[PDB]
Parts: sequence; C-alpha cells; structure tokens
Amino acid sequence: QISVRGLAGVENVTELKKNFNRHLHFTLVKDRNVATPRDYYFALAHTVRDHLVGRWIRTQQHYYEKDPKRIYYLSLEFYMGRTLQNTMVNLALENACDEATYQLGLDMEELEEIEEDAGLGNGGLGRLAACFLDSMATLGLAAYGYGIRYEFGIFNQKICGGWQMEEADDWLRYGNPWEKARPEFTLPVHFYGRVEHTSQGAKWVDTQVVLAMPYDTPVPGYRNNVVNTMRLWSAKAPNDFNLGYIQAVLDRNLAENISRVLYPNDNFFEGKELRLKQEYFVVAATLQDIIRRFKSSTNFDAFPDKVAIQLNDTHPSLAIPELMRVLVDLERLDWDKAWEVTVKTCAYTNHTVLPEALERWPVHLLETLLPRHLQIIYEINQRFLNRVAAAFPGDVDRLRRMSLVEEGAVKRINMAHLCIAGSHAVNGVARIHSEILKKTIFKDFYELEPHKFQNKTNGITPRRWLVLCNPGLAEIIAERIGEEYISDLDQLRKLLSYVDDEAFIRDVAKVKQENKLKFAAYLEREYKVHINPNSLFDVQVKRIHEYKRQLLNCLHVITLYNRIKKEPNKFVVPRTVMIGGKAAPGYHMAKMIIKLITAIGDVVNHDPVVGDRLRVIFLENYRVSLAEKVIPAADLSEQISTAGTEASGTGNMKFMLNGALTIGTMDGANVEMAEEAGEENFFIFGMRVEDVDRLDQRGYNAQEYYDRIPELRQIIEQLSSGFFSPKQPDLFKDIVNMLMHHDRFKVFADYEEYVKCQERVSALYKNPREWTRMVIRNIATSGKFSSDRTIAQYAREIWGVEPSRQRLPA
Ligand SMILES: OC[C@H]1O[C@@H](c2nc(-c3ccc4ccccc4c3)n[nH]2)[C@H](O)[C@@H](O)[C@@H]1O
Ligand SMILES: OC[C@H]1O[C@@H](c2nc(-c3ccc4ccccc4c3)n[nH]2)[C@H](O)[C@@H](O)[C@@H]1O
Ligand SMILES: *Cc1c(COP(=O)(O)O)cnc(C)c1O
Repeated sequence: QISVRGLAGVENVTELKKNFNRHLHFTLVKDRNVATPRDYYFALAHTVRDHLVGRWIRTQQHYYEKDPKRIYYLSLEFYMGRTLQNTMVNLALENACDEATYQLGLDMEELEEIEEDAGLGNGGLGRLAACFLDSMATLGLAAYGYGIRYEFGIFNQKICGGWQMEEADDWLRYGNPWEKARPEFTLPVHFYGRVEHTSQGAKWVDTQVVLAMPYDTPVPGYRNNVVNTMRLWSAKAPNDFNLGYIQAVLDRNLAENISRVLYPNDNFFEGKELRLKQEYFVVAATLQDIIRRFKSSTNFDAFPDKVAIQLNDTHPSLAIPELMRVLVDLERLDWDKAWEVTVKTCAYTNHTVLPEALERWPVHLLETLLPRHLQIIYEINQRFLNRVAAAFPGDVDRLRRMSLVEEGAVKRINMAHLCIAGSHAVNGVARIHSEILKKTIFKDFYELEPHKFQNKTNGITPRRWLVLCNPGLAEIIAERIGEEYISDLDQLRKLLSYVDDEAFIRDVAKVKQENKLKFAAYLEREYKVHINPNSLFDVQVKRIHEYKRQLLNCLHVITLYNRIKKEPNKFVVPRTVMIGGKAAPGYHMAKMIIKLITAIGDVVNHDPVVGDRLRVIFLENYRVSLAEKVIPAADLSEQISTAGTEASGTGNMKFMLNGALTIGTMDGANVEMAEEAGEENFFIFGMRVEDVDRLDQRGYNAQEYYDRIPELRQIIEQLSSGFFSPKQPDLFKDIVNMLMHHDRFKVFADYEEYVKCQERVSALYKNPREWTRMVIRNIATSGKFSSDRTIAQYAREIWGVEPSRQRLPA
C-alpha cells in the first residue's frame, strides 16, 4: 500500500504464507477450523521472529570476532510495549506481511491488537531505556540492555465509579514469543551472610544463594541487519533450597519473589527490602556476565577499553561497590588499581531533582543484606572525603554535605553521591536540568570535579514514534524528501521549504484529520464514548503527579465550563479535553486527582447547554500501545509542569513529531524544543525557574491569588461546596486544602497566564491554514529530539566509541 512500509515481492509473500501455515500447524498445534484471532497473531509472530534469528546469531558472532568495546546499559525498567510491528518495520517486512495475511483472509491490524504490551516500566525512564536500545542497534553499537524480567509489569488501570482500581498485569499468561530462555547461563547471586577477615583479604561467607536465569530478547536496528540483545534476569531457588519437606518446597517462593513485580512508583523513593534485593540481583548477575565476556576475549588494565557500564539513575548503583568487591576480593587487585578501573568503566545518568525521588538507603538494611558492600562503601567514602579535605581545607560543612553517609535519626547512604564519586561522567537529561544539577543539588561535586559533568538531552526513536504509529504522516513526508530521514531525523529541516506549499498544507491537515477520526472510532468501539472529531483535541497524557499539574489543566477546564454557562450563546472553539495516566497505588493525592477529573466529566459531559462544545474524557490504562494511538490524534500537547521539576520529558517530543502544537512552561526539554522551533511557534507561559526561586524566597501565599482572581475564587467555592460531588459535598476538601495551604507546585501562580495562553491557542485554531503552517514548523525542527542524536553523543562523549550506519550482510 504505502512506500515506507517496504516491498511486497511475490517470492517473499509466498514464503511468509507457507511459514505462517507451518507455524499454525506444527508450533501452535491448531487447524484453521478452530483457530482464533489469538492463534493467528501467534502464527504471525513466530513467522516474523524466524527472520530475526540468522541476523541475531550473526551479529553476536561478529562481536565475538571483532571484539569491539561493549556497552552495558543497566536499568531496572525497560518499557518496551509491543514488538510485532516494530520488528516488521525494522526488517522492512510490513507490506509483505500485510499482503501475506490479506491473501490468507486476515486483517493484520486486528492481529497486532492482540499482542500484550511488555510493560516493564513506569513511564518516561523505562521508555527512554527502550528508545535507547532501538537507537544503539540502529547505530551499530555492541550494546546490551540488562534488567529484570518481572512476572508482573505496571498494573492495568480500571476506573470504577471514577476511582482507580489496580489489576495485576499478567503479561506472560499466553507466552512471550519474543524471548528465549537461557537456563544454561544461570548464575548465582548472594545475600545476607557475614564478612570474615583472613590473612589473604576479606571473605563473604554464610550467604543465602538465589539463582539468576537469563531470558534474551532481540533488539533489531533499522534496516541494517544488526540484532542486539536485551538480557532480563529471573529469580530461581536452588534445588537444595530449604533442604518439613512440603513446606520447604513451598518456601521456594521467598527467593523467587525477587523478580515477581515491578515497583509502581514513578519519582517516589520507598526504602523496602524487596526493592533493594531487586537492585542487587540485577547488578550481581550482570557483572558476572560482563566479566565472563571480558575474560573470553589477568590484565584488568584494559577493562575500561573493552567495557562501558551506563547506570540508568541510581537504581543499579550497587554496580560500583560490586565491581570493587569482585576486583579486590576475588581477583585480588589492589584497591587503588580497582578504583581506577571502576571509575573509568562507570557512568551515571541522573533523571530527577525532586528530593523524595532520591535513593537514600538505611544503613541497617545494607548491613544485614549486603555486609561486604557496606564496608566497601565506607572505605570509598573515607578516601573520597580525604580528597575533599585536601582540596577545600577547613571546610567542614562541605565534608558533611558531600559525604556518602547521611547522619541523622537513621543513618542512610546517599546513592547519588556514591554514583558521582565512582563514575567518570555524570549527566542530566536536558540542558536546563544539567545546569540545575551544577548550580544546586550537586554544586559541591561540580566544584571538586567539573570535568565529570555533562548534558545529554533526551530523545525518542522515530521508528516507533513516527513510522510505526503515524504511517500517513511518514508517507507524505517521504513523498517530498525521501526515506533517509527515518535514520537521520535532522533531514526534516528540508520541510521548511514546504511551509507555503498549498498541497503539503492540505496533506498535513488531512493526515491529522484521519488520525482523529480513527481515534474517535476507537473510543466509541472499545469504551462506548462519543466525541466530536472537529473539536480541538487537547491532550495531557503522563503519569499522575502533583508536579505535572494535571490540576492546573482541571482549573482551566472548569473555567471554560463556567464561561460557557455564563454566556451560553457566545461562540467558543469546541474542545475535547483528554487526560490520562496512572497513579501510584499508595499516592492518595494522585488518586483524588483522577477522581476529580472523572467528576468534572460527569458534570460537563451531561450539561445540555454545553452541547458538544466541551467534552472531558479520562483515558483509562495509559500505556505505550495507547500512546501510539492518541499521540497521532492530538492537536494540543499539555506540558505544564512547574518550572524546574520535569527533568526532561519525552512525551513532549512525541507530540512535536506527530503534528501537535505545545502549550507549556519553560521546563525540561520544552526549553530546547521552543529554541529549535522558535518561540513564536510554541505556546509558552508561566514562571521561569528564576521566578519560582523569587516566589520561594518571599513565600508562596496561595490566598493572594484566590483574593485577586474572581474566576479562580468561583472554582474553589464550587469544589469546596460540592458542585462536582452532590452526594458527598466534602469529597474534594483534601484538594482544596492542599491548593490553599500546602502547594509545593504553585498551581495558582501560573493560572492567569495559562488561561490567557489557552485563549491564544483557541484563536489560532480558528484559522486552520495558519495552525497547520505552525505545525509544519514544529515537525520540521523536531530532528534534534531523535534518540539517534542522543546515543551518538553518549557514544562519542562518554563511552568512547564511534557509531556506524553501515549494514551487516543479510
Ligand atoms: O526459551 C524461552 C522460551 O522458549 C520457547 C522457545 N522460544 C524460542 C525462540 C526461538 C526464536 C526466537 C527468535 C527471536 C525471538 C525470541 C525467540 C525465541 N525457542 N523456544 C519455549 O516455547 C518457552 O516455554 C520458553 O520459556
Ligand atoms: O529521563 C527520562 C525521564 O525520567 C523521569 C524520571 N523517572 C524517575 C524515576 C523512575 C522510577 C523510580 C522508582 C524508584 C524511585 C525513584 C524513581 C524515579 N526519575 N526521573 C523524569 O521525570 C522525566 O523528566 C524524564 O524525561
Ligand atoms: C513517553 C511516555 C511517558 C513519558 O511521558 P512524559 O510526558 O515525558 O512524562 C510515559 N508513559 C508512556 C506510556 C510513554 O509512552
């Protein structure tokens, strides 16, 4: 059908049909008379997976022979989503498979909807790791993603009476055709025990053993025949474990619980023992694998030339003391030499400045679970603080501030400090965030070692986030500038020469319209909900957090409603306001925000005077597969965090690439997006970081805004009085009380500017041609936000390796 989906050659289509029928019979053990759509999905998945195998084996062979420097990306989260379409895109098989399945009497798009998301992450951090793997394969890097194979990923969200309910995400129920178990490469991981000091060094003894069994998933690059590996560890008990008899076998679950479930808190640290076990499990198993591979190339001097370890936040920070443990206790290197190797091998990426997100582990947990690691951390801390003392003599407060050990009611280890001390590079994830790190929370470290601190602005993969989810847009672009931009996104700048082209303008607008119709239909079909496809689609999708200010959006929505009720017969640009995202199960305020959004919808969506001029929809169970549907349909992207709180954002970039305009604060990567596109082509409002600091200095008083803004006062009175909850008048008291007395994120402070900016949005939307021209200016300048650009910068500036676009032989 469409060009970017590749060729449907008669030979290929014939071979796909043959192999589809073979898998249906031999693999699935079904015949066509009792096969269901799910069986058909699996037969297609197995058929496509067969095309990965040769390339996967040949890629890994090639790395063994060439022995390039290896990049190990350690993360507790990989938010992969679905694999079938991505695989077809990257192998150029989409049109051929579409043709093959069509000839068999099947609709391939229907089969694609059967696949479960692999939801092994919470949101942005997990999804960044997934984009990065795609980019590393596309750039020919010898890269490995290492993590945990959670049996249960991020929970499925149901909304019941407007309240979030959680259900386990049993993603493996029907099998995962995209992994290969590798029980033969199972490795031991040690916990508890004690340290005994011999003549010949320390020894960690009397430990409990848990086995780490790897499952390997292929990661194909874009049309280059490179297939890299994501290796995820699963926890298994040893066979003598606990070995009355029956209970001993049942108690194997104690050990196997390590890989059972993803912790579902985004940007909130909870110091639980099970989480610490997960963190050590991934690190200990991964490092044995790294060392094995290095020895199969005595002399650890060359280790940093052959290995890079990238720590995705502090979650895998135990890699630093574990590497020291292995080098010092087992390989018997002297400390100083081991430390040199460690520093040169490890690099750390920070993703947040919110204090409650920082990992600070109680010393008593480490003492019990990882006694040798605690000893090593103390020794690291003493040597590091000796350096600080020599550089800043007499500055005793600096010593207290920079220590890895935090004193207090309970002593804790600051894992960010450990990562900075033990890494040769530390980066933030957008320019403003990297600047904040140097000016505020890591100022002392930057003064000691300025050379360590870098920026690497985040990005997204244009395979998943343009070609896959928005083929219509990819096609009209390829018609003008060819296909090369899919792996070199800077080529989208060529589209600026089409901003006055009447045909292009019409086609861009047509593609958006078709995406909106398709999404509106998806809504009715699978959620019995009915929306006006000519309305402006105003979308805020992301995890629910106070810092992301879904509440500020709610205040604007109520303002619009109240203004309509005040002048019903006045024209206003029709809107469909869609808000979606998951709340962490124990985050009460986030759960109340979801309830408020559904409560607003209950009133607004059923007021006859409003008609179809304003609809408010809560999008249930937001996840990667839903993002792939809603983002291409959006007109307006809400990126409205308080300045200084969103480290980067990546949803922002997805919307920009897909033809939405952005309303946002000067926060995270929004700053760089507006710089690339031009401020005139962005809807910027609100306090800058400097304004927030000024307000904090004189003291934020929400009452002032309530007193001076009558439209705001009216909304608070509606909330307090029970307008949005007739049967439970005081339901939203916690929200009102937070807004008035304890709002860390200054919602009222940005309200007036936000409402005014939203009026400018509405005014531009009334002029379709100028709206679309501004869209083209956004799409055309989105190239910087490719994760290929991001990964090339990590490669050159941190890992010391050169990317390659050269194809391996098929
Ligand atoms: O080994 C992992 C899984 O192995 C399946 C199996 N999987 C494969 C396989 C074969 C080829 C593959 C190519 C890329 C995608 C992953 C791939 C997986 N061969 N055997 C078994 O049916 C399942 O119970 C088991 O958990
Ligand atoms: O860099 C990718 C994204 O990382 C998000 C992020 N996610 C987390 C995160 C994610 C998971 C966590 C679980 C344990 C405790 C703290 C946790 C913190 N920190 N930062 C940022 O909010 C976003 O701006 C950023 O775009
Ligand atoms: C991109 C993405 C995120 C990150 O969105 P932000 O708006 O940057 O927080 C979260 N969840 C999913 C499913 C995503 O695809």
